[PDB]
Amino acid sequence: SQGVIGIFGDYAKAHDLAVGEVSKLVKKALSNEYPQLSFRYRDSIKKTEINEALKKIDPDLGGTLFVSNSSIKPDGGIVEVKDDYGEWRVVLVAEAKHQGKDIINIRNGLLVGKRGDQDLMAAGNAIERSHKNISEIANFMLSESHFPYVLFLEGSNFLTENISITRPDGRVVNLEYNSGILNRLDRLTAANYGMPINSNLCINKFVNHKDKSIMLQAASIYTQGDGREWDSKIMFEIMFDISTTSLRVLGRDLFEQLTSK
Amino acid sequence: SQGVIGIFGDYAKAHDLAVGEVSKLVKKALSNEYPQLSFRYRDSIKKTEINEALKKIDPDLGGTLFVSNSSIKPDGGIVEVKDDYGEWRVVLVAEAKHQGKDIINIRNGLLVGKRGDQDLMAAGNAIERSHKNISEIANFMLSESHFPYVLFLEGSNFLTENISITRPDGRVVNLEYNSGILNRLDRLTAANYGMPINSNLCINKFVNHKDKSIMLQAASIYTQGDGREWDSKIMFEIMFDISTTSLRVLGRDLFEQLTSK
DNA sequence: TCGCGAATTCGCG
DNA sequence: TCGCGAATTCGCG
Repeated sequence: SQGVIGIFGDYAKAHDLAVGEVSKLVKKALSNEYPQLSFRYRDSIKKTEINEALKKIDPDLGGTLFVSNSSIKPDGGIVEVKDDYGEWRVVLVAEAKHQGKDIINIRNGLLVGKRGDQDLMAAGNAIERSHKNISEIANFMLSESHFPYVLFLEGSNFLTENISITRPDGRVVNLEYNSGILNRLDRLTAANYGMPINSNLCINKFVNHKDKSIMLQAASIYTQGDGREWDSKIMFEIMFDISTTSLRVLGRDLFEQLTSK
Repeated sequence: SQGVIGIFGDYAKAHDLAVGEVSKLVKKALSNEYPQLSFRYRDSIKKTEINEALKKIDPDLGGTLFVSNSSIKPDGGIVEVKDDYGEWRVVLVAEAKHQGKDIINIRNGLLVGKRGDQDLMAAGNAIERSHKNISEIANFMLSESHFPYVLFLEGSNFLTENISITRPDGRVVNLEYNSGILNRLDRLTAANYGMPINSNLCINKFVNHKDKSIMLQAASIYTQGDGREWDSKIMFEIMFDISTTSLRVLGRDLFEQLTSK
C-alpha cells in the first residue's frame, strides 16, 4: 500500500493477527500519520455510556437499565480520537463472525446429519445476533454523521461464488453460492439497507420519503466468498480505509489540533 | 374491555391462543369495528418485497439478494389494511420469544451445569437474533410514520421483579431480577432506544442533533417479569391497541373509504 | 464474584 | 425439493 501502510500490512500478514490485534495496529498507523492527534483503543463500552449519549439527543431516551454493569464487547474493539473539545469520537468498531463448517467436513470423509449420511449441514441462524451490537453502536453514534462499523464474515455459509471441494474418496462435492441450504448472507443485508457488500459505507446517507429527512446508518459488510480464511493484510487495509473516512467527516472538530499543535 | 373487545379477549383466554392465532383474532376485531375497511393476515414477507420498498425511497437501496426466494416469518404474522390508493399498509407485526428454563428446573430437583450441581444455568444470548426481523420490518416501513412491531418476552431470563421458587426439597431458591447471571433484558433495549418497556411505541419520534432530523423506529417490548406464562387476553388487548394506533397515523389515506363507502 | 460471547444441530412445512 | 426458525450449554476473564 501507500508508504508505511504497506509496511504495517506486511507485519499483519506475517503474524496473521486477529481482528482485535489488527484494530490495535490501525491505531498505531493513525498515530504515525497524524502525530498531532491522540488515539486510543478500547475493548468494551458499558451500557451506561450508551444511555448517556442517548439522553443528550432526547431526554426520554436511554432511560432503561436492568443490570447496572451491562456492556458490549465487539471482538475487534473500538478506536477513538480526541477532538478540539476534549471529547472522544469513535473512528472504528470491528467484528468478525464465523459460520458453516461444510468445507472442513467434506475436505475429510465426514458425513453429518442425524443419520450421518449428509454431505452438508442445514445452515443455522446464530449469525443474526450480529444485529444487536450494530444497533447499540448506532444508538451510541446517533448524533454522528459517520458509522464506522466493519463486519467480517467467514465460512461455508457466506459464499459469493461457486466452489468445488474434493474429498479423500475422490468425489468432488460442488457447492452453489445461491443455494438457500447454506447461504445466510441475506440474514445480514438489512444492516446496510441492501447497499453493496465489500464496500466502505462509513458516510451516512440522508434520504426522505415526502419532506421528512432520515439518516441511515449502514454497516460495512465484508465477506470471504471464496470459502477461505481472511488475510490479515487485507483486513488491515479495509479497516484503515474506514478509519480515515471517519476522520474526514470529523474534520471540522480536529482542525485546531492539526494547526495549533 | 370496551364492548366487543372484551368478548374477543375472553375467547382468546378460553383457548390460550398462540401469538399467531391472536394476530388473526385482531384482524377479525378490526373488520368488525371498521366494516368499511379491508384487512388481511399474512404469515410471511419475501425479501423481494422489502427490496422493492427500499428502492422506492432511494434508487441505491435494496440492490442485494443472494437467494432469490429468501423471506422472513415472524411467528405472529402480519396484519394489513388497504388504503384509498389500493395499496396494503402494515398495521401489525407480532413476535414471541422464550429463554431461560431455570424456574422449571428449580421447581423440580434438577441441578444443571457441566458438573450437575448448579441451581441456575448461565444465561445465553440467542435472544439477540430478535434484532434481525426488527431491522427488516423497519426497512420495509422506512417510508411510514408508524412502526407497529410488538415483541413478547417470557422466561427466567426476562425478570423485572424478584421471585422465590420452592423446590421439592423444601429449600427456597431466591432469584434477583437485577442479576446479570440471568437477566438478558438489556440485550433488547437497543431496539427501542432505551424508551420505557411494556409500552405502545408505535408513533415514530423525530429527533435531531444540530439541524439534521432523524426518524426513530422503536419496537414495543413487552415482558412477563413475574416469570409466568403470557395471558392470551392481555396479549390481544396489547396487540389491538397497537393496531388501532397504526390506523390513526394512517388516517389520511383511509378517509375516502370511511365516507365514500 | 458476574456478565458477554461462540455458533451449532435439527425440526418444520 | 429448499429456506427459516428454536434457544441452548458453557468457556472466558
